[PDB]
Amino acid sequence: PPGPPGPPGPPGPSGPPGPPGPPGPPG
Amino acid sequence: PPGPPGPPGPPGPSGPPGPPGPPGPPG
Amino acid sequence: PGPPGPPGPPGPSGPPGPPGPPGPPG
Repeated sequence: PPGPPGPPGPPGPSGPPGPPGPPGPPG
Repeated sequence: PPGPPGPPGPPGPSGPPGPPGPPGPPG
Repeated sequence: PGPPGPPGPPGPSGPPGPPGPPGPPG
């Protein structure tokens, strides 16, 4: 018979960068 | 005999977006 | 000798991305 399934793969890539922060306050 | 284990699985999903950046500098 | 087992399952999700850049100036 076939062997058992292999183990899980490695973790995936890092996610994308977050968005820019909010504007600084007006002068 | 049972065969050997299978190969490792594929890489997982990409991770989630990062957090927003900090506020910009004041005007 | 038996055949190999199937591939394993997908791995974990990757870690979060880096923070975004600072926002625009006021």
